[PDB]
Amino acid sequence: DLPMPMRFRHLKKTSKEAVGVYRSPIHGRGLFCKRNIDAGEMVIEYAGIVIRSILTDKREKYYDSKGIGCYMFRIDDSEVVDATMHGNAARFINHSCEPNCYSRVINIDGQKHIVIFAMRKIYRGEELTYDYKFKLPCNCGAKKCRKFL
Ligand SMILES: Nc1ncnc2c1ncn2[C@@H]1O[C@H](CN(CC[C@H](N)C(=O)O)CC2CN(CCC(c3ccccc3)c3ccccc3)C2)[C@@H](O)[C@H]1O
Ligand SMILES: [Zn+2]
Repeated sequence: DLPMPMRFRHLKKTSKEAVGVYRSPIHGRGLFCKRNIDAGEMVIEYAGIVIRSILTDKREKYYDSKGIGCYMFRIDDSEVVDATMHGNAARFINHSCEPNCYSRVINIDGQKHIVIFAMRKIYRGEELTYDYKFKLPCNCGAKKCRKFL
């Protein structure tokens, strides 16, 4: 309804009251909603630093050697968002084969942002999930589960 830049300009405050991080039955911790989220709604930005894809291997190797969890979102074959040090709650979003959210790379005022949108109405208590771009067995539990990430 509202143009994309107008919708993006409001998020930090609204995501603080709309979502929370708790233990997930899918894997480790996940992002869950604290209030009902309308279909199409901008939920949260996957916050972090945009880096070149070639740099990920050494960055992940650095984090792993320090026993620090590595949180990255692959934009595509050339860019990645590193949420390890400068991330927010969106870094805990788990994968699902019947997701209720989807990721989009939006470019507002010359700057790229990965934003998460609701695919359907999401009800309080539900875990927020998106289909990861990509091996590892899937634990989403959906009827139509692809069984791998
Ligand atoms: N549908 C799914 N089915 C099966 N597995 C799934 C599904 N969706 C997501 N995952 C898993 O989550 C990963 C994505 N993840 C999403 C958030 C994650 N739930 C979390 O809690 O961090 C962010 C990455 C996980 N890492 C941190 C790990 C953390 C840890 C390890 C084991 C147990 C608990 C926690 C760790 C912490 C400190 C130091 C070292 C490691 C970043 C996928 O790569 C996959 O492994
Ligand atoms: Zn699945």
